[PDB]
Amino acid sequence: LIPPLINLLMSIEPDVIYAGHDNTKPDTSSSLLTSLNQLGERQLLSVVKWSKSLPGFRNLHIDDQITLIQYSWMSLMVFGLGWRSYKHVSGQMLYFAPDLILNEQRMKESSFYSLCLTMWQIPQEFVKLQVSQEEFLCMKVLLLLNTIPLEGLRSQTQFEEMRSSYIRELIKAIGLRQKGVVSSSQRFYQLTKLLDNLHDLVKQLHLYCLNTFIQSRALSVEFPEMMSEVIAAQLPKILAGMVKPLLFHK
Ligand SMILES: CC#C[C@]1(O)CC[C@H]2[C@@H]3CCC4=CC(=O)CCC4=C3[C@@H](c3ccc(N(C)C)cc3)C[C@@]21C
Repeated sequence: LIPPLINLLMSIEPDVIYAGHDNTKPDTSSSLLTSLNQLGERQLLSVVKWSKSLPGFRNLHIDDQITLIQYSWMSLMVFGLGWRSYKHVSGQMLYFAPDLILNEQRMKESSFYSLCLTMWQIPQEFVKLQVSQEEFLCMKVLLLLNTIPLEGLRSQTQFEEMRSSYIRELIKAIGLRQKGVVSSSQRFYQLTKLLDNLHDLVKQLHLYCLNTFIQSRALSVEFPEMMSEVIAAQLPKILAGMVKPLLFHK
């Protein structure tokens, strides 16, 4: 049977979130980017709500909670994007939302095709590894807990304990299907290596995002309130490498 913490994690998953995109008009660079920003805002609010229900998180200092959300939102959103694409469209479209689905042809006409291909890697890897929902749910918590300040957190002890607890839960999630010590240990390496590899992909997304933000007036792209502050609050520092990415492997 499924371990209770994994069961809890499934129960607190956000519901389906819509972009509010107007699909009756043809795509433009500005319209797509704006819908993506609107969806991002909605997904951020959803991440905040999720975090409030996430066992352990509310007991970290409030400053730490804010920092970890500010550090991890891009990772959580692209990982989510990968999951939805894998589950709803067999990994073969980018499933941003039910009203914002980009098949490859739409990607090619997006104006940011290379960015789409970079993002599209994640669901193709989920297809390759056949990631289970239980593994996904645990890995997603670890992404929230995958970067800390250079000086550490205020609730560092509690953070280490919480992070270690979700790593132990990932190991149980793996043990649900992959039986055999060799397979299970290899599976842990592969899934944790995937999380390590996400740091680099996410850096490309952070740069694109920051450039788009700076040039938002010229490009006629709107950035909502919570998006503007999470970017204001940490993106340059993160891009500069003035934080500590946590790696599972050297
Ligand atoms: C085209 C394009 C583009 C981007 O600027 C770069 C990565 C995109 C990100 C991917 C991963 C991603 C997955 C989603 O499901 C929603 C949106 C999303 C984005 C976009 C985004 C926009 C604003 C925010 N805020 C308000 C915090 C969050 C995410 C658009 C992003 C950043």
